[PDB]
Amino acid sequence: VDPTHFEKRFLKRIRDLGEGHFGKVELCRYDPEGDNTGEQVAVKSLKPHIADLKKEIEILRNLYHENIVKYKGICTEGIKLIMEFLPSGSLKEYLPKNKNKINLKQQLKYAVQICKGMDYLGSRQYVHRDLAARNVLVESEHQVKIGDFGLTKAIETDKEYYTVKDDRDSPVFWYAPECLMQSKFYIASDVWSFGVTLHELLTYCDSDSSPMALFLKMIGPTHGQMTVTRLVNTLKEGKRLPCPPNCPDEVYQLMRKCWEFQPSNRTSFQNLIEGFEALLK
Amino acid sequence: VDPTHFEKRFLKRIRDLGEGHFGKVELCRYDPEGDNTGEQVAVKSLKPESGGNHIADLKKEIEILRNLYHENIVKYKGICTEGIKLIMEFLPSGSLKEYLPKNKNKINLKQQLKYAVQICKGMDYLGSRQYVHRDLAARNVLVESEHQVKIGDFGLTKAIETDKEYYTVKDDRDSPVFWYAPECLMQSKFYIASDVWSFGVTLHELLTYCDSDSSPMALFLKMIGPTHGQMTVTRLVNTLKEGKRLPCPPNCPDEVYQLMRKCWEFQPSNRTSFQNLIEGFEALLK
Ligand SMILES: N#CC[C@]1(n2cc(C(N)=O)c(NC(=O)C3CC3)n2)CCN(Cc2ccc(-c3ccccc3)cc2)C[C@H]1F
Ligand SMILES: N#CC[C@]1(n2cc(C(N)=O)c(NC(=O)C3CC3)n2)CCN(Cc2ccc(-c3ccccc3)cc2)C[C@H]1F
Repeated sequence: VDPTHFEKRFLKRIRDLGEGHFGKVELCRYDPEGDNTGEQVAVKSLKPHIADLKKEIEILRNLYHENIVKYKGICTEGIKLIMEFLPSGSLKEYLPKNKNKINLKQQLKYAVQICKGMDYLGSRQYVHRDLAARNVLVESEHQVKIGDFGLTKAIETDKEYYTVKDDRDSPVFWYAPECLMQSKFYIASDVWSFGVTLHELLTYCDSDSSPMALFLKMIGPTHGQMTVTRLVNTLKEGKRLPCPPNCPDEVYQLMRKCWEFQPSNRTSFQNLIEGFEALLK
Repeated sequence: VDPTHFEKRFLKRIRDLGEGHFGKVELCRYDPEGDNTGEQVAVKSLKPESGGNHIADLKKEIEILRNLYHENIVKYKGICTEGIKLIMEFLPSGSLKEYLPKNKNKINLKQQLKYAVQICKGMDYLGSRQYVHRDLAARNVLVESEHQVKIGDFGLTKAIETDKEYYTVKDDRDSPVFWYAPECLMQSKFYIASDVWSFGVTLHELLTYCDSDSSPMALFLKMIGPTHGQMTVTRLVNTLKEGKRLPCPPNCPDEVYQLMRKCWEFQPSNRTSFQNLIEGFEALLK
């Protein structure tokens, strides 16, 4: 028996956790004993792309970090990715419900954990391209994990970026200028996405203060197919998301270094970890 | 009796000529005698909707066209008030988009260059009156006769303020991005030289007899990708930055293609003028 092989006949659907256009993530029970005592797992599968999900599987099987969601295995007929289930869900779900428990100190410790997960990923020569609050899972009050790698790409040795073609469905309000303007993704482009994710965490992921809501207030909600060129315009003019309410100026200044127009300027994840760790002393 | 006053009770709707998000142009017969001998007219009006004010903009459109008089600009006839309507002459040949694909055998390069000249004289007259058109495309160039075209729609036209070089726009929902200059796509600024860039695209259309498989949209999408959705425009700006342009139309002589390329200099300041284009074409026609 291979402990990473899940047989389809024992993988019982409970409900949907999420979807995109091409597939979904379901809560299942792997129940070989047929008595409802089996472990709960999160199962990623395609709608009736296959190559890309195989690639995603091979990336996560080989990532080992306490701030990256655990790979458990595969179900093969078509293929399914089996992951650990984190019943608290994402920061987008958990923060609005737990404001009274989660103070600034705990927000700064989630930020450090996200930076350590991201720095580990970058050390393996990967660019995530989708870092947002909806992709950061809560293991417990004290610990978060990056929970999805559906857009993750390898940077070739000697090169600094990966160029993307499949850019329909881009999370434009989290993207660095070089990503919007030229579809180039650097480690520095995840640093920019981390700054937006930090902004979300410090707003307790409220909908009315989302990066999208706030950017649309800046450029206009009408606009349509001109939305991204107007966004690049306002980033060009030097404008950024505003300081979250109640956020100390020195936390805001670490955030702002994620958002230097030029990738080569921007802070590293290691510098961010040292900046936050200084504020927690 | 005001001859520019059309009474609703005599304005008989025939069919739709065109539609936009907020309004339409319709073929009507103005038939006061009630025996179907009255004149056919093209009638611009708003869909019942309206709001962010379509009505104010349509009344501005009417005041712009009422006061334009040029043989290469469609004729104002009047208004109908009831939700106002803009009454214009009807040109049964329609736009270059309808007429050229049906008349390839009759319209040779000499006739194409004469049409180019007549659009440029129309446009030069509009720029002389301090207006920026912002929608110059073959679908907006009407055919009077095999020998004469007229600019037939002014729905986006704007006044450049005195002492100013451009107009900046805010409602850019529904922009004809494949006809737009870099300064238009990047910063929603519209110069006289922006209408020169749109003219170049319009010339390309005329030289391809408006075939749909050779349209500016069809050919740009083949360069950048028919995919892309919301990223289409930033990919287009990228393509233009890198110096790529619509290719020479089949059978187009290089000397005509060179006049078209001077329309498409990246900086507005480096583009040819309408009076330069007229001179260029007239040199080729001698
Ligand atoms: N991260 C995170 C968030 C997700 N998550 C994961 C868990 C978990 N492991 O416990 C979870 N836990 C809950 O919610 C607990 C409160 C109940 N949530 C995982 C992502 N999906 C979105 C999505 C869906 C499909 C595809 C896809 C599939 C195939 C091809 C191409 C794309 C991409 C992304 C959303 C969430 F399911
Ligand atoms: N030019 C030109 C082309 C048009 N045209 C005009 C004629 C004509 N005069 O004979 C015509 N003649 C034919 O076709 C002859 C073959 C049968 N065609 C005029 C433009 N519309 C498009 C359109 C429609 C509404 C609005 C609008 C309205 C209100 C608010 C906001 C927008 C904007 C643009 C398309 C054509 F009707």
